Amino acid sequence: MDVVSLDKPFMYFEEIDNELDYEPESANEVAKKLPYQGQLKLLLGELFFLSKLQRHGILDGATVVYIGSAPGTHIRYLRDHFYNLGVIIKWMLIDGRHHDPILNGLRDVTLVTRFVDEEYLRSIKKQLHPSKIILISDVRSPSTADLLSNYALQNVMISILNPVASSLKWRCPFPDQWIKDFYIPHGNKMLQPFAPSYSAEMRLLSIYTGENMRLTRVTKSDAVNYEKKMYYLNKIVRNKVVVNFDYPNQEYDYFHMYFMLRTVYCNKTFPTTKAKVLFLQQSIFRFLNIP
Amino acid sequence: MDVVSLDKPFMYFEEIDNELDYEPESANEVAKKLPYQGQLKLLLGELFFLSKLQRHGILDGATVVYIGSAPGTHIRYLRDHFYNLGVIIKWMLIDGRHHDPILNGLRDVTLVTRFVDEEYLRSIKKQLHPSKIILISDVRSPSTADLLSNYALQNVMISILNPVASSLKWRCPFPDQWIKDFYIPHGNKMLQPFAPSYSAEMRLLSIYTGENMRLTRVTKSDAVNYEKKMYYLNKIVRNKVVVNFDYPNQEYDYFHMYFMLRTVYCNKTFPTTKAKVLFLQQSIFRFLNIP
Ligand SMILES: Nc1ncnc2c1ncn2[C@@H]1O[C@H](CSCC[C@H](N)C(=O)O)[C@@H](O)[C@H]1O
Ligand SMILES: Nc1ncnc2c1ncn2[C@@H]1O[C@H](CSCC[C@H](N)C(=O)O)[C@@H](O)[C@H]1O
Repeated sequence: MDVVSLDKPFMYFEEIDNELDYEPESANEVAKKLPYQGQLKLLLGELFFLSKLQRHGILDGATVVYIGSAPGTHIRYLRDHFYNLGVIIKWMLIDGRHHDPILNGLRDVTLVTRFVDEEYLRSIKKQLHPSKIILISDVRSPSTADLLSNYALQNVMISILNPVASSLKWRCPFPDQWIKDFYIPHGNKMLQPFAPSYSAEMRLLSIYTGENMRLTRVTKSDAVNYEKKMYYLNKIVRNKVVVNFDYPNQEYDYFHMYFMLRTVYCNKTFPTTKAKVLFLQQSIFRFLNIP
Repeated sequence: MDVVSLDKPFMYFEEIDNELDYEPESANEVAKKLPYQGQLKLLLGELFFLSKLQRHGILDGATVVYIGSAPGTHIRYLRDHFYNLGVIIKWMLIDGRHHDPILNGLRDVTLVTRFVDEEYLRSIKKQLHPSKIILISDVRSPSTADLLSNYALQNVMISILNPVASSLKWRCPFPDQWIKDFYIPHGNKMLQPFAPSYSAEMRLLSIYTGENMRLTRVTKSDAVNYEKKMYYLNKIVRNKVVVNFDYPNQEYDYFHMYFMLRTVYCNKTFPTTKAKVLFLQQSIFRFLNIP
């Protein structure tokens, strides 16, 4: 068995302290081990992000504009969680695909069947006015050409919507398929437990102070680094059994999940962080129908 | 006579401490009092900007990419000034219009007859590589639609060229002709002596540290402010005779010119800042054929 003792898990990209040459043979390995693992991946990251905003006092009273939300099954859990905590939030879920019917019938959640373009963003901005906007983007087109186009749309989302905070899908194109250098908003590169086995995707979390917008250039050399750091994390780290982690499941991803979940606010009072987390995890898995 | 005593002049937009309701009748007033005043305006601002870069040690060894350079008569003075100071610089002047023949025959200056588009910027970036680039933009299309398009081109200039510093033409569209909010690079809003009588134009000076690019949103309310602060500066301030300014010319613009020129480096040693400035001004006016 592949055992190890860890203090904490890697929460952000910058923490990854080692790298490995990407082995293309990894692409043929099993990408997922849990049913609805993708909803789980999204749920934890977004619970993590939104709890932070709550902590900074910027969630309550906001309208969460989630673009690329469908099916959005896990979103029903997020909505219930904050709704039950007394946080006042309006959700606007926009995708050209259809949402899970469990999202219907909630006055606080508006489902829109539209593929957004810059012009549409302008109209919803004029229509949301003057509410404070929290943007979450998970739009998906593959090619580096597709990615760049997505990143370009996401930056137009921030410039038109002018949100107070944002969570953006972020996977750097592969160096061997480099097309051109580009800019992404500055933010924390949140790592994702339960991402596919060899995924290099993270979520870019940003909070917007002032009227400034800070971007950061991404070059092919950055792309080489992303590839090697993420390959190391996936191949080595995520394959560790954290034996000094006293928890029903000691696999790295649960250890990593524990650290995100410990930051979540509950109404119920618990005697230990461990009890809260077990509770939140049980709750999350039951909701998603994960054994 | 309209007299006053001033400590220093307003060097940056942010210093303007008062405002006036823009009077549209000002548009019918004499825009210029000196021959070749526009070359003078550009020369001082660019001498000011480039001297700063020299002071920060980032001029020497750079390639100055000046887009919207034609005719560029005053540019010959700038080139000679740094060339004679021993600073090593290559100039690349690009405009679809023709340059003043005084710019020909200098190995350190390349004249290009091309209207730049994003693609061309990409090719000159690949061709300048790996030199450090200093961008100066003075491109001109009028309409707010024209302006926005210019500002959009200028931001693509910075993103593709990825310069170490930049001077950009910057005049905020009028609030009554607002089309949409937009982003300009963050920088110092350098005020311009000898600008037309009621011009609201300034130069955006920026130095790029790290791989980050900071932008700033400009709204209609910002546009209202720009209009009133600049109107106050033009109507009131620029019309003052700074009587406690002991100089052959005490008009505000010469007082303002003095402060930019005092920052310029000369080979000749002078006993007072006043002697250096008189010298630089005499020199500049002789070069431009201004009496
Ligand atoms: N312009 C656009 N506007 C809206 N959604 C878009 C988009 N382009 C692609 N997408 C959407 O991006 C999605 C990526 S899959 C998103 C999964 C979703 N976040 C979840 O919680 O289940 C797809 O549903 C796709 O239709
Ligand atoms: N895409 C573009 N590329 C190059 N120059 C451009 C441009 N669009 C407009 N311009 C140029 O912008 C100029 C504005 S006038 C510039 C004056 C010049 N800076 C001087 O020192 O004399 C015009 O010569 C015009 O042809």
